[PDB]
Amino acid sequence: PFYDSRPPEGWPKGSINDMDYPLLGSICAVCCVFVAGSGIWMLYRLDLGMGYSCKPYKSGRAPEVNSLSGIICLLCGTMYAAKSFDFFDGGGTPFSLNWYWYLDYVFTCPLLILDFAFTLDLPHKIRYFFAVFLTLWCGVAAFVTPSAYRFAYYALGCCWFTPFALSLMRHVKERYLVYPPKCQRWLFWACVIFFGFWPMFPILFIFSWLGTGHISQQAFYIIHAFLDLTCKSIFGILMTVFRLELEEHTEVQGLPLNE
Amino acid sequence: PFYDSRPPEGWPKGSINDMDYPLLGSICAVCCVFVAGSGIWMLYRLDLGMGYSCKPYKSGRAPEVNSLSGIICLLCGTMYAAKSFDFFDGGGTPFSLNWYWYLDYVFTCPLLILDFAFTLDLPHKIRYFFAVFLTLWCGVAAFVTPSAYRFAYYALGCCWFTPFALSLMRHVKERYLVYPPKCQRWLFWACVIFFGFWPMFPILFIFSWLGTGHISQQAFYIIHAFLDLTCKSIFGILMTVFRLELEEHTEVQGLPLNE
Amino acid sequence: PFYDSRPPEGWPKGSINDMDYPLLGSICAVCCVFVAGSGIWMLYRLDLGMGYSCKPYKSGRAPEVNSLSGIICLLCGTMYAAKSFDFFDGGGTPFSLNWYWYLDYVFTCPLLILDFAFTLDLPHKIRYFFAVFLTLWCGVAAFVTPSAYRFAYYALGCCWFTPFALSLMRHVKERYLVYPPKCQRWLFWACVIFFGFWPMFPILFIFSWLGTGHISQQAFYIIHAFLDLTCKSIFGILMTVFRLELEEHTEVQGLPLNE
Ligand SMILES: *C/C=C(C)/C=C/C=C(C)/C=C/C1=C(C)CCCC1(C)C
Ligand SMILES: *C/C=C(C)/C=C/C=C(C)/C=C/C1=C(C)CCCC1(C)C
Ligand SMILES: *C/C=C(C)/C=C/C=C(C)/C=C/C1=C(C)CCCC1(C)C
Ligand SMILES: [K+]
Ligand SMILES: [K+]
Ligand SMILES: [K+]
Ligand SMILES: [K+]
Ligand SMILES: [K+]
Ligand SMILES: [K+]
Ligand SMILES: [K+]
Ligand SMILES: [K+]
Ligand SMILES: [K+]
Ligand SMILES: [K+]
Ligand SMILES: [K+]
Ligand SMILES: [K+]
Ligand SMILES: [K+]
Ligand SMILES: [K+]
Ligand SMILES: [K+]
Repeated sequence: PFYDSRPPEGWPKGSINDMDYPLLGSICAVCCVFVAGSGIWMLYRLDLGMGYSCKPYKSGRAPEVNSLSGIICLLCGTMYAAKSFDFFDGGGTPFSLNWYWYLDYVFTCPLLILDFAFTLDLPHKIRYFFAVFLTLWCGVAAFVTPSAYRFAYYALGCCWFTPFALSLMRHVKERYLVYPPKCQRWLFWACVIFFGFWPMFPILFIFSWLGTGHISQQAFYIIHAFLDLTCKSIFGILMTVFRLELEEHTEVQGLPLNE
Repeated sequence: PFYDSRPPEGWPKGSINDMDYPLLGSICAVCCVFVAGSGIWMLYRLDLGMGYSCKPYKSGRAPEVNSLSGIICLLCGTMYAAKSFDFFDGGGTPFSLNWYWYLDYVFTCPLLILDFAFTLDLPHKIRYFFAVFLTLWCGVAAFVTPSAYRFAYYALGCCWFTPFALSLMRHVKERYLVYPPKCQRWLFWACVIFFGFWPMFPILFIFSWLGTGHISQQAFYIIHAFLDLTCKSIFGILMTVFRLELEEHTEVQGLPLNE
Repeated sequence: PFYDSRPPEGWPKGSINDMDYPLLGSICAVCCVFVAGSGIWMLYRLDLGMGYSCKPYKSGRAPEVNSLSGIICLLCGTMYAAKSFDFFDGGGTPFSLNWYWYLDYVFTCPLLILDFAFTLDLPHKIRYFFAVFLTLWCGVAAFVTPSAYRFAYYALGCCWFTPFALSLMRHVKERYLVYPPKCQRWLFWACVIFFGFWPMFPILFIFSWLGTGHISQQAFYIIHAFLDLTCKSIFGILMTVFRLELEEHTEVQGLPLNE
């Protein structure tokens, strides 16, 4: 979708693309390594077996949806490797995963909510998937729109995230009482990460360079690198641990849920 | 995928983009509101229960594929909100869902045929999905190609829609005798909308500005807004009512199908 | 995603796009016809019945995943029809499926590995799908990157294909002993095509115009046309024949597998 490119003399001084590119490339490389390693660990732990006792799967293989967390983390890590390649080249690279904001998210976050719904057996998985998909596409549209109508696109996204976040929460509550306290301990932190950091993105939009202008694009890249390290890597680790505790309770010990 | 933009002095007079943009923006906003409200109603009615008696679901949740109609309608409504944003900005907006014809359809219509197949238990759901996908991509290619080879792409699309429409019809007939007359009443109008309005798009191509030149791009936008009002909103409402009648016959009353 | 176009005077002499376009268009048309016909034959044979005796399906329809091979072949054939349209127009066509290398593959090869996993009941189908997806996107990034960092993207792809190919092979071996010798005969040639021709693409990258410079873009197009003739058409035919033999062994004759 690219039309712009880095000028032969470099990015104009004072522009939003006049950024510390070696630093952002190093940060993206570190994030890539961490998130890819976390996803590899989640996949390996899932293949180890059910629960903390590593009870072998009856079919000999893990459920396919259970590998969503590791796949999302590895995909995010490879996206961050591409981002580091783009940043180390000075930005404006033909295959830039940094240029179009939230364009890389339309692959990870719908999958992330799908994994969250599959782990918690949340209803309307397709509805949540498409809600997150449309919210992220509204964000991409707002970030590529140079006029005031971007705040319309933002608002359109806010017309999707506000109900979805209000719906999911309620549904999550209906599941929260079902699970044992040991699994509830990890579910609490997964929900904290979700309902605390997902709302951060729309708030960070307001104070970005296309909002009040308080956060620059470089600071935006750093903040979103930390957010992806939290929203994908740490959230996936917490989902893996919650799944291990649930399998230990229900499959290893044979105990029923509080439903 | 964008390269062109609205010239600083505006669209050249007499060009295909010299269009009544406030009117098209208002039409797109009205279509967005109507289709999004219809999709919200479909999802709410699906969550109400099975059939006209609103019999509660045994699992407590509706089937995931049953929410396809409302999801398609909400996605189309948000696409039309984006279209109204693009039109009210004067067109040629970086995130324009109006520029590339049938590009927005590659998300709605494959899902639409998937929903139709799931509701009627039609065979080869993946085959129909990919047939519609390839037909719409051939249409996008024909609309972005400025040479005569666009009529090749159009022909390629006609090499996909003609068999598919001839196949689906036959398969639909095999299902039409299965359902009771009350459900057949809604199935008749759903099939009327399908086999009447889906062929309209290739016919409208012939008389468009890249065909015979009788229908301008503004008139094309209005006609396709009405078509999406019929093909997505009304067709989804008819699918919801047919599903309600089928659930009343088979689940509420326990009566069997005529198979 | 297009920004470049064929210059009004034509492609500059000596450039990578100064190619024999009538010849490439004819080759692409022949490949389109062959692959589309092969996919049509696979779908028709699948609809005929299970095994060589054409035992009717109990549900009256073939499994949906069983039609993946024919769908992939038909999609590749239509992509090659579009490629022939682009080449016959002189290249640089707005909807060019030839410009961005491996961009058309991100639709066929993830589906190809999905079909291979479904036919052989290979574990971690989603993992293999996403591994191939990310490998192909790394290839697209390497082919659109003009700097040395393309060899980074290539390396990133080599960081995905090398484990996946090493994993799938092992998993394939676990399935190879399960199947009878008659099905093993077709599985051997399917695995030969896979593990011989899939590694060819990264090797062909090294000697292409963005590598050592020994293979031109025209020769690359011809070689990849033959590869798609082998990797999609012949591999799909071998999958269809292996499925027929497996259904004859297990469904027609009722014999069990060697598991
Ligand atoms: C790892 C990345 C994650 C979890 C990204 C999440 C993204 C969102 C919650 C998106 C938020 C937006 C909307 C609420 C509308 C306005 C635009 C966005 C993209 C900031
Ligand atoms: C709500 C939108 C709908 C139902 C769109 C349907 C689209 C088609 C039936 C597409 C038709 C085309 C072909 C038959 C080939 C030539 C190009 C098209 C896109 C006009
Ligand atoms: C019909 C097309 C097929 C089977 C294509 C297969 C593609 C690959 C095995 C891709 C290979 C690549 C990597 C190993 C990384 C470097 C870039 C590629 C695209 C050459
Ligand atoms: K799961
Ligand atoms: K996992
Ligand atoms: K990007
Ligand atoms: K970005
Ligand atoms: K940017
Ligand atoms: K349905
Ligand atoms: K619905
Ligand atoms: K568009
Ligand atoms: K349009
Ligand atoms: K246009
Ligand atoms: K299969
Ligand atoms: K097949
Ligand atoms: K292409
Ligand atoms: K190509
Ligand atoms: K090229």
